[PDB]
Amino acid sequence: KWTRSVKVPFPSVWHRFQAKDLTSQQLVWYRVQDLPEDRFEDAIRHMCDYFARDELMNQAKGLAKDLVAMGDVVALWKAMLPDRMSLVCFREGSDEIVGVNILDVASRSDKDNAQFNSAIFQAIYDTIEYVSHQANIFDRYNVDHYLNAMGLSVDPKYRGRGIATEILRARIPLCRAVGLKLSATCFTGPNSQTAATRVGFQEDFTITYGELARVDQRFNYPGIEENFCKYMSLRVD
Repeated sequence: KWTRSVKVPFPSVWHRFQAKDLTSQQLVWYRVQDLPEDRFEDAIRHMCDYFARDELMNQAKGLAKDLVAMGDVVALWKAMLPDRMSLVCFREGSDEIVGVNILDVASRSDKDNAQFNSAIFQAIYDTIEYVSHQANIFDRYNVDHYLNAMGLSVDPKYRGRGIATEILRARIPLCRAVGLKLSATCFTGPNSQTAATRVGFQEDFTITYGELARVDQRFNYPGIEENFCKYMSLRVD
């Protein structure tokens, strides 16, 4: 089982960038860094407040109003956080979470047969897993591990600033530091796909939610049937 070495500084700052401040025409500095343990719950809440509400698949399934499905995704995130790989964005001058990306390491031996309480999250999970399996990352790149993710959340009052892009860009030094060659992720909506593209991720596999529903009845996403679900990969180093 892959583990992050304790010799890598923690928490480390991985990336810094300038973007529009909350109000003005003025730039300000932001950073992307390791998520400190004492901000774990804050991160979880941020994920519930925004990502759960706004991301395409979740919205199409009504996830944010469903307590059992929310309990599923939160259980998952909470299992992932102790790997110490998750990333958070702060604006210089403020301790408030701007964005967060819950990350872990996918390994060749993983069965990914996770079982959840809600039909809703089981369907989301199994959909991503189907897409991941079609992506065939381990054999395609001849690797045993890659940096994966289960959601990138950005506070709406900071959107339009390129924050998602920069949070993804931070994967590059993080992977170099922990010795991973590759990150891959299922990007579920148009702007997240745009962000990943701008960082240099390549499309591994793409398929509409309509087509996914033709693959398996459970993979039904009311209202986003023509949108694409894309597995995308980035070689670092």
